[PDB]
Amino acid sequence: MNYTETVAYIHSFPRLAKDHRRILTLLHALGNPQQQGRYIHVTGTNGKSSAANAIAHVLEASGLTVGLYTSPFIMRFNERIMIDHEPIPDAALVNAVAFVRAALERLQQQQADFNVTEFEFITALGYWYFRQRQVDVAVIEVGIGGDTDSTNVITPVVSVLTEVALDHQKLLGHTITAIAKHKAGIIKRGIPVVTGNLVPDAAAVVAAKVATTGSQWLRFDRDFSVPKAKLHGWGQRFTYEDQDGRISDLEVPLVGDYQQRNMAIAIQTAKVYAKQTEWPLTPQNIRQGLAASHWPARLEKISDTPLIVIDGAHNPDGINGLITALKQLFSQPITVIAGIYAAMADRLTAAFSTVYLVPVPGTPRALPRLKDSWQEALAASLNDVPDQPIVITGSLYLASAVRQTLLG
Repeated sequence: MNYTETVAYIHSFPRLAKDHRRILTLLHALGNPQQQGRYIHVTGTNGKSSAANAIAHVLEASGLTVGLYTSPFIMRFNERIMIDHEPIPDAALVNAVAFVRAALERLQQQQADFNVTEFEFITALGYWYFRQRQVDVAVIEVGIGGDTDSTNVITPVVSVLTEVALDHQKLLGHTITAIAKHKAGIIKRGIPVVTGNLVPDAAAVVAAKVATTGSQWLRFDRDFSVPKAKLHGWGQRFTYEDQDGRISDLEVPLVGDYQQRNMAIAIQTAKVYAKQTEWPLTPQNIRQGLAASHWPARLEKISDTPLIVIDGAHNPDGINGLITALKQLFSQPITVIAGIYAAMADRLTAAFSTVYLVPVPGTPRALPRLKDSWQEALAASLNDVPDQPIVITGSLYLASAVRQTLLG
């Protein structure tokens, strides 16, 4: 197969009953790559990808070759599997798919109805690839939950649980407790866990879990915190504090109050990793990693003149926090192009001068200022008020579509 056929092959896999027996069968065929090397395992309802990316950036700065298995914000497949933030090259992906396919075919020869899910195939490929390339550590983001996730076939150096919230209600459960219990599944015996300042129900689950595992638990706003933080350019200046002291006036080109938490989680986790592996990590490394970090489609200013911002804010509270973020960035009238119901559009028209409502591209258009597409809304705003800034937001698929179009 070529690259195109290879990606299509990956997307062709069936969705099957949800234990890890299927993926473990495949990983066995691949020489159990998941049993070798080192891992940082990351889960949470929000902030999981943010934390994982930052952790990788920091460890990379410190001189480690770091694998990163993530949900990308660019919509190209290769972006899910990175080494030092370089996506797996097309040719490497072709060869890796071919190798895992051969394993799979060998298994289906001994067990006629053996198969895996798409996520299972990709996860097995990722673990294998990271071992092939001999990364020092792989930062592994859970797909969903933790407990029953395909990624949960490793013993990490440290586990991370950013936060537990309603969002992922569909699969995990109807309560904070039920969802927390799934997430807590990535906490392992004697292995430290770094968490956000969890809501009471989730904190109670983690406390009980760590009581059984004997894990050191480092908790945001208990063991580590961000005592100082403010807007500084298109990003923030902040101070990190933990049991070892302070790292003063760090900078991250990332806006959002909740990003302070994610970045502190990342710093703490990197520090734990380094300590557990006897590896040097300095304040300069941390500073550089955060300074060099890239955040596609997170209040990303992709153009200066005209001023165009793309953002993947989606959660009906990541949009009320988008409003407050935008108010911190801008004092002057702006246009908002929102690819999104009712309350959200009223919340936006009330906060901002001009608000255009558009379809999310590559999504079934349902039955609901209004414009036929983001391009038309953008063309309208630029025609009418060329110097007025434009923010495109409300979706993950829109921000990616806009990015691909305006940046290469």
